[PDB]
Amino acid sequence: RRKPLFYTINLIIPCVLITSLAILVFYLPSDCGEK
Repeated sequence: RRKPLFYTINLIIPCVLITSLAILVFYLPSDCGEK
């Protein structure tokens, strides 16, 4: 492991961004309790 806060940059940024966008669309954390 490298220095604290974020280890090896094995495409972690794009992975996190894609995951975030997916969950955002997939889960849809909208301020409404219809789901």
